[PDB]
Amino acid sequence: SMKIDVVTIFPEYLQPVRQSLPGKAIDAGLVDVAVHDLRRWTHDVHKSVDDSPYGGGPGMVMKPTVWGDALDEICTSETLLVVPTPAGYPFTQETAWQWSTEDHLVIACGRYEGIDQRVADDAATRMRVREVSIGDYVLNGGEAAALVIIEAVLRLVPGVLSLLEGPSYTRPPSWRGMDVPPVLLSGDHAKIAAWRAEQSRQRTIERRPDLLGFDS
Amino acid sequence: SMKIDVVTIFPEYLQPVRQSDAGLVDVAVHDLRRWTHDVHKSVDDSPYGGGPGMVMKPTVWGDALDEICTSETLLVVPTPAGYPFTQETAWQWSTEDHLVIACGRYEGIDQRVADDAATRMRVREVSIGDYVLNGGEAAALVIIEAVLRLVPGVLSLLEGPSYTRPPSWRGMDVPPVLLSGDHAKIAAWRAEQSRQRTIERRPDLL
Ligand SMILES: Nc1ccc2nccnc2c1
Ligand SMILES: Nc1ccc2nccnc2c1
Repeated sequence: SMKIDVVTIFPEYLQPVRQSLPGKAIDAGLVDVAVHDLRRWTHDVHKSVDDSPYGGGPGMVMKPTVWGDALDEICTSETLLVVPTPAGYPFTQETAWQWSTEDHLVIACGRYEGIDQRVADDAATRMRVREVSIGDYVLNGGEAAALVIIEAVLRLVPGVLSLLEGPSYTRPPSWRGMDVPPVLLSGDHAKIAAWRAEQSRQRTIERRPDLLGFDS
Repeated sequence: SMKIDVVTIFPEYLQPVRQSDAGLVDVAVHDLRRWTHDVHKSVDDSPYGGGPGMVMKPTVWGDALDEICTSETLLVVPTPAGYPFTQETAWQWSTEDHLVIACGRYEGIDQRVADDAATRMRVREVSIGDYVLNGGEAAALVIIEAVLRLVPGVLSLLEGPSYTRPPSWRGMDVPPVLLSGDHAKIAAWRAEQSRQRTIERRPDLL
């Protein structure tokens, strides 16, 4: 039984949560996901969540006042506050396993430019805070990163049921003149294991040499 | 002018991205089950050579891509076994006329689909990261967003901390250098902040 709160200025964008793995998890009552519009915690008539950065630079920074009020209401001392950001620690499969046993995740989604640093500083006096990057590409905002984190974590939650995977095949055994590798049809568990290992080796060394401790 | 076609068994998943309005991209989402052959609308089957999970059927994907792709298409297949998707990749793809993104489950699509497609068109199998998702839909979302923000009209080292009003909040002041009006010094301070944060969070970048 896990609770996930997502805070965003684009709550309708978190709707893809409702299908696939996360939707089934919610429907089965293993997790509850609640999405909050950040502007709920604004008090000016224009619902302003951002302002220009001190020191200059392009873009805007999300205001600490609004985030502070939001997180005051949503978070407790047991909360794990997740802040997706291009400047975060890497989010890995190990991170996913670690967070899969948490009672309460709060995910704060900002734009790329980011949230005033003092929000995370202030929250860390009260709760555990993790700023993480899902990758070294650039998104407009944290919302898509939130969906990725949620999907990676939820599939590891109890109750929701190295080397690259090599190629996989299914019926029919010949298709457009391309045959499935005969060893896979042979029913020889040993030779199949050997073949799959060799395929995975070739693929990892070609596509992800870093996984085996090589350059690039 | 970019066209993106996405093929998925969860078409609802992708509808929220389609809302940017400028009309410079077209993003179309297609339900893979449109191309199934049987009344049960089967999209996957047991893997040859045994093992857990299911593999998506070549006959179904073959029909879908035949209808949707042309020789000009860049066929993107998100997969944990892919080449890394990077910002360099996003820049490259941002000038393409036609991307087709084939979303499959973790276990993947029969390899003959991509192998066959690669005899007629460019195919790119890519991973958005080394965590495991159940399906490629979230990865497609990440890819679409990273690419489209580089298409004009939609509008190293880590970035260090940023600050805005008010100057003092809950007992913490904005670093005074940022208010100094010494812009060379501010740049140096930010560069040192970046160095420190990169060392701490992403030493791989050095
Ligand atoms: N909040 C954000 C904004 C953009 C991002 N781009 C890549 C990875 N994480 C991100 C988080
Ligand atoms: N098609 C898929 C399925 C799962 C994934 N997990 C991580 C990265 N890419 C993925 C693509």
